[PDB]
Amino acid sequence: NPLYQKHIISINDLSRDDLNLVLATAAKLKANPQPELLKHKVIASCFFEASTRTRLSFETSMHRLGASVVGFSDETLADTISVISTYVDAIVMRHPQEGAARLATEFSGNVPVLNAGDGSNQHPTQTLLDLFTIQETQGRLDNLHVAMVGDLKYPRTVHSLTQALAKFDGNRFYFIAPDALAMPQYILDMLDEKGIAWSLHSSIEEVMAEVDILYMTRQFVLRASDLHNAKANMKVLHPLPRVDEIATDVDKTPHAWYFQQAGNGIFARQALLALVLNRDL
Amino acid sequence: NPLYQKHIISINDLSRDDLNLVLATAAKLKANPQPELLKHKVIASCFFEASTRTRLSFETSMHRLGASVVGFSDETLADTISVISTYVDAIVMRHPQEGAARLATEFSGNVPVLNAGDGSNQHPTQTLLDLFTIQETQGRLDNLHVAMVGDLKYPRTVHSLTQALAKFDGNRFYFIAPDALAMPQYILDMLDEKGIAWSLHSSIEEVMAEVDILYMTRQFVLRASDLHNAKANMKVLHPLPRVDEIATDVDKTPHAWYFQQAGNGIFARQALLALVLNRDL
Amino acid sequence: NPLYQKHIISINDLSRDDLNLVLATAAKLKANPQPELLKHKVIASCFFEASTRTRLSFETSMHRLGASVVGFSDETLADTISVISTYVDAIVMRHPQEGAARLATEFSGNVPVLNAGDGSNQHPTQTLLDLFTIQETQGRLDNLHVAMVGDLKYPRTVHSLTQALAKFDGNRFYFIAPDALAMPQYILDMLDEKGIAWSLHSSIEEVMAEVDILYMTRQFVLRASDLHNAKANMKVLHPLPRVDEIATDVDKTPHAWYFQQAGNGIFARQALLALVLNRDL
Repeated sequence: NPLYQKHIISINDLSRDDLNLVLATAAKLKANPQPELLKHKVIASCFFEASTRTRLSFETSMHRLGASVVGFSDETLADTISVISTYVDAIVMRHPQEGAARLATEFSGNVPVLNAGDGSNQHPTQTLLDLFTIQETQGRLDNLHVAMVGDLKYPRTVHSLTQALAKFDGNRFYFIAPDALAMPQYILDMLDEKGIAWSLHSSIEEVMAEVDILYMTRQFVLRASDLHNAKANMKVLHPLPRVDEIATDVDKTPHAWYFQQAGNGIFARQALLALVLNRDL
Repeated sequence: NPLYQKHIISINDLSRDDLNLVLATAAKLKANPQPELLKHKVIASCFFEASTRTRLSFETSMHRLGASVVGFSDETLADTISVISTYVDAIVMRHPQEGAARLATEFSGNVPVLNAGDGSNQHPTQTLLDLFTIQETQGRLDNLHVAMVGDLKYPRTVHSLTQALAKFDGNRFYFIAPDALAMPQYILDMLDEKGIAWSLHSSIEEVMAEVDILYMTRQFVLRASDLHNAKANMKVLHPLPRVDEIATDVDKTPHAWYFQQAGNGIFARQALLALVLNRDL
Repeated sequence: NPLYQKHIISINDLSRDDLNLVLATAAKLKANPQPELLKHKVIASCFFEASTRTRLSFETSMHRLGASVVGFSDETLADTISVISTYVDAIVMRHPQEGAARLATEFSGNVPVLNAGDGSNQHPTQTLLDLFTIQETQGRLDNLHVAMVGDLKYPRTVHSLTQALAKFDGNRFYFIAPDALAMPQYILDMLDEKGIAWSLHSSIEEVMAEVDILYMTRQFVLRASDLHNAKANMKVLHPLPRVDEIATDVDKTPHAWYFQQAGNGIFARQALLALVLNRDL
């Protein structure tokens, strides 16, 4: 385990075999729970910025491993972290300002900080549950067709997911975005200087028949109507919440997988906690 | 156990032997606690509408059975329930809108929802602790005199309690209410088409000497002064909170039982949880 | 154990050997944790007045002893305590009004109340962690030089700490305060009618070379610059939060001990809980 007592601010600061080990740990915890693994551990859920579904999933992941939780669903932040790091074995925090988790690392001492949302920048466990659901549904993170639909400019979870998928071989991307919203040039360059296929589009039915994963973000409104030529294995993903970015008539379909996607966050965060605060596996 | 993995929205959707089994389970848990019964269970306390005494009693009931709690004391509600039902083993929820728990049932999947307050309509565990305290104080839920004083029009817990008491034999009711407030006609008809005694009144001392239970609701202000001709077994009940509906000079008396009544909610909710998420007893 | 099932409103209602037993229990729990000591115990963290660092430390102390926590980080208070005392084994409460904990004692029955902040008056566990850190750093609570700098008029934790230190022998105090702020006359009289040394001052470097403990409160701004003639064992203490009462350039120094001080609150509150809800040690 390379992650024992590691801070986790950015998923991009991670190797591909690190991702594979995290996903394997998550699958092992999904198969047979280990509810006393993190017994006698006390973790802080410090949601400076409220996020009740992220917080509920994180705390349920902690409780599945028999840990205890203290925190707040809400002086400098430096002093707050300096004090809290003397109570707990780990700090899980969400903060409305960018770089706040990396700042917390400098005063947390021998206590690892896990980023649950750092401004609207890093949110690694969301990308981890995304990758875990992709691997869980397709059995592989290699040789896959990944359509990404919506606002691909601002939500950096999309960029983190693309960078994680590029660390595996054989994938082809499809970017559906108006124009003002579009995958920034640096990820296109990251795929070019790594030799990976990708193509912009205007609508979803343009390549509906070819996609393995359809990842949507928060005009381009999806409907079950538009899933006639879908591959049987195809899965629809959404980090949530949704309104009518995905109309409710898609929930009934076999491709609707955003609720199972959100449920897999339990195992992503469970595996991350287990890797950080435990050596043996 | 007929209640294993059952939703509990309304107490009226329950047989009399169901009530007897719940009360027996509550008495058994009151006698010798079983603190590992619901070990490895994770329950959501989703108080969309704040209710800290109901929530504290519910969560203490969960912790008495060794369970773990995640939630919020506070996108559609449908998506919220759809996501949360993938984290937890049961959902205990209070919501300010009527029918919200029944709505949550349609997306909770294999996860039972327990209504902790659904608008100002159903609140089954309050009626359950009421019945449990009546059975605990009088040793029987049959052949009893039940005075019900105050606003008997709007709080539907009164109607649920009357319907539950009518499922047992031999009771006589006394309804003390101004005029604009009065037990709605449908419960009077429920008692008529079941042959049960009941009588309206204007004051409490009119039949103070005859009552076994004096249940008060939220001009008709009670005082210890008015308890001279009380039966020795008589018990005063109030779902709480009170102000001077019950003056403080009654707290000292042996008939004051609303605090023990509220304390019995621990065992009512403990028994309900044990019945839902466990088969063997 | 004289404290079994005792209310703890004021630290001044305590003997010196009581303090020594509490500190010994805290050191024993710091040495080898006893995480199942208060198993099957349920405690209420009733923070009527929000105090997230006091609350987080209290709840972490509860969880270190394997207890479970219910409460609120926020009808009369009398009825609230009367109801809550039927759920839980102990009540830890902070309330914005003076004497609220002593009031809660009158309705808590066989449930001990532990004061986590009673108005801006009593806050015994803060004084307990102060004494524990002094004993931990100097190895003794006797024959020590204690400088107390800042507003020594209003924060009654300073008065409680001075009264606790006066219950031991051989200490000399130094009071640094503007003029409008100054240690009230009654503590000066408490030291006079007990024969203990103390001296007022105008600045810190006046007796910087002689002090064992430098306790600061919430013009008199400290800097690392002013620690050249410090004793090697000297420790800087602050109940927190701080702004520039202690400039950040002191954090690096070996005398900075306010974060370790706050961390010792875990063990102070752990020991208090263990003493109250347990007989054997």
